[PDB]
Amino acid sequence: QPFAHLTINAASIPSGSHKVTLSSWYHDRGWAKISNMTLSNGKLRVNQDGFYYLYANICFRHHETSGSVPTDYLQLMVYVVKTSIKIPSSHNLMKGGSTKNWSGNSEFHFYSINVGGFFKLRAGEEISIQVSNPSLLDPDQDATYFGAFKVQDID
Amino acid sequence: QPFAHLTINAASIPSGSHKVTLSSWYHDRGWAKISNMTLSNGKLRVNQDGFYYLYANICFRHHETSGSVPTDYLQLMVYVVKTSIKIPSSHNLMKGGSTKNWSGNSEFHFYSINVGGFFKLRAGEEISIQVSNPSLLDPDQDATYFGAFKVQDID
Amino acid sequence: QPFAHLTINAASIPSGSHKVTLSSWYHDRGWAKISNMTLSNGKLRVNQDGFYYLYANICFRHHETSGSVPTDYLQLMVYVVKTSIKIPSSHNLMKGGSTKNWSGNSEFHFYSINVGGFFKLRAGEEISIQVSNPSLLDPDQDATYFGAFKVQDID
Repeated sequence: QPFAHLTINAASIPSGSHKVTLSSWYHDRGWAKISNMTLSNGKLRVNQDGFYYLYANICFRHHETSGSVPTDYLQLMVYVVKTSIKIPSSHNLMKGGSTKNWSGNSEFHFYSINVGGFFKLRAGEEISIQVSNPSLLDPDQDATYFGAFKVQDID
Repeated sequence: QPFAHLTINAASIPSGSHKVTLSSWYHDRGWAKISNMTLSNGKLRVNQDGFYYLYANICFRHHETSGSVPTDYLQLMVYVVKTSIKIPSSHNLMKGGSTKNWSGNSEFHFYSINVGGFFKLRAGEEISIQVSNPSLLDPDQDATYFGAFKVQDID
Repeated sequence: QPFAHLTINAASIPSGSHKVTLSSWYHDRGWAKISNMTLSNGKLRVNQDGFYYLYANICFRHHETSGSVPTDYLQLMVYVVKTSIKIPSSHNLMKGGSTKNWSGNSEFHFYSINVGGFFKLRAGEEISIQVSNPSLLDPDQDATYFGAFKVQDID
């Protein structure tokens, strides 16, 4: 059946704090795997109609070593958006995150966000991840990832 | 099969820090959907025996614009409860949240909670959502919601 | 079909700001259930090949009355590690948590982490839960737990 568990590809990540779309994932190394669905530039396309469970885990971390956060109070957000090739429309399925104060002398800072839900998806619909502060992302495969798996055929 | 994904219905929502129940959800608009189960005043009633995966996502936001938090350090909590007929006692299945300090001249504030789990549910049982500070809820369907779906037939 | 939903057993728990493995769980009392898979010292061992959805929920809490906090900035982390019989070496599957400041003041402090994912598991593999500051764990079964359940046969 259709499913996917993609892990962050640190090698490519735009610096900044702007809400961006992460488009570098692995589908073969470690826990990364993908059956049926295809991965097109960080976009997880659906090739089979059905009701899937979509989930994402995003880890953020700051180490004084890397320098200092670009702002005392910052927004650590994750957005699970859905697009389509058949239609240029865009939609948010899930949102999660929180504003966190990483100002000070605390040597280390960390914060993760989880999010999931049951959704109805049509072949052609694409799923992508949007986050803020992508420079603060934890690159480990067990820290940052998102995926999906079909539960039952569509009505 | 049986499943459900319900999105918060802001129009019908009170206030106060005390832990209240959310009885206003959609089941037809946008991602809101429901199959088999029934939506009775925020009480998702089961209509079939089996193992369901129960999940919920509650977003919270605030801006000093509205003065300051009720109590400097406030508690943002979500409780997934199941009220059964074979003995009408409110039972807690899952709990998540945290204490945050949004008081004082502050910027915008946001924080989300996600909870989920595998459970055994007998036809007739009802699932509801209880939260504190419901006045700080995020109305968007991609921020506040909850649901469930059948995984495998029961023993 | 295989599946499990383990709740914390507050009975046997040490104390210390170090990453330790939790080896005390229930599989009968309340929501605690386990099918096929076995529970051996907090090590959920798989007895059937396949794709399972692994998840966990950990609640942390502290009240000023219980004394004083280990420091200022403490790490509340959770780890869903997998150990192979072929090689007891530890592999992280999922990670979550955050660095929280519970010093200074405030009556109560609470914070939960949630993490979930879809994984490929071979029979004889063991899934365990590691956390930091286990002395701050919330003993209630709806506040601390972790489970697993098969979604589809393996390739």
